Amino acid sequence: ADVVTYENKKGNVTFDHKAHAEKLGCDACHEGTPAKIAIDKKSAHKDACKTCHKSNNGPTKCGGCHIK
Ligand code: HEC
Ligand code: HEC
Ligand code: HEC
Repeated sequence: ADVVTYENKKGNVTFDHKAHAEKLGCDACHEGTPAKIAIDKKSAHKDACKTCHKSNNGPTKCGGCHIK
């Protein structure tokens, strides 16, 4: 899709898949080939979502992703 969300317990995490794609390229997330990714709590918080954004914008605590 162009937008997805992980409907997680906290507050659903929107991700403008398309946006990230056209803004960045593809490489950004899908090096070899896309076959899903399945970015969970661990991945997301560790080194996927909540690593990239550091140098781009400052979501300090939360809210950045979880719409809650
Ligand atoms: C990181 C911010 C991403 C960018 C940039 C792109 N994609 Fe992506 N993609 C990403 C995630 C986290 C997911 C998985 C969602 C899940 O359910 O696990 C995906 C998924 C895809 C898929 C699979 C869709 C499906 O029906 O399962 C495809 C085919 C895909 N992505 C392709 C794709 C392309 C072509 C992009 C660059 C041009 C692109 N993605 C960017 C994360 C990210
Ligand atoms: C984007 C950079 C994020 C920010 C900002 C925060 N979180 Fe997050 N979180 C994110 C994703 C993509 C996911 C995936 C959902 C999953 O469970 O795999 C998560 C997940 C969590 C979870 C687990 C929720 C569940 O349903 O089990 C927790 C407990 C969580 N996140 C907490 C949390 C808090 C407290 C934040 C501020 C400190 C926060 N998240 C920010 C993406 C992002
Ligand atoms: C680094 C290449 C990125 C990865 C990997 C992820 N995101 Fe991202 N995100 C990135 C940028 C450059 C931006 C800002 C775009 C702009 O126009 O300036 C964003 C923005 C978001 C947003 C909005 C946050 C805001 O500042 O308003 C969301 C909701 C978001 N990103 C979610 C998200 C998730 C959950 C990711 C892991 C699956 C993720 N992003 C990865 C760059 C990058």
